[PDB]
Amino acid sequence: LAESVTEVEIFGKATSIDPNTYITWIDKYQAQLVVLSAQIAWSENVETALSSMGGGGDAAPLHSVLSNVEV
Repeated sequence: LAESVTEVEIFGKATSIDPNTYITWIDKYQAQLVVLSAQIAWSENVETALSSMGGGGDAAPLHSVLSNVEV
């Protein structure tokens, strides 16, 4: 879980993910672990975006998180 989270942080905090490296990461770790790493990365990204959004809607990274999820 530690290693998969380490890789999935690099995956999440990026745009236009290369399918080859993503598929290699998926194959490397177990299904349970892949899903758990995705959940951890998304939760931490949303928490960071909300913390940076303390003032309000100004400089919203939530749109960036949604864009990464769509990608």
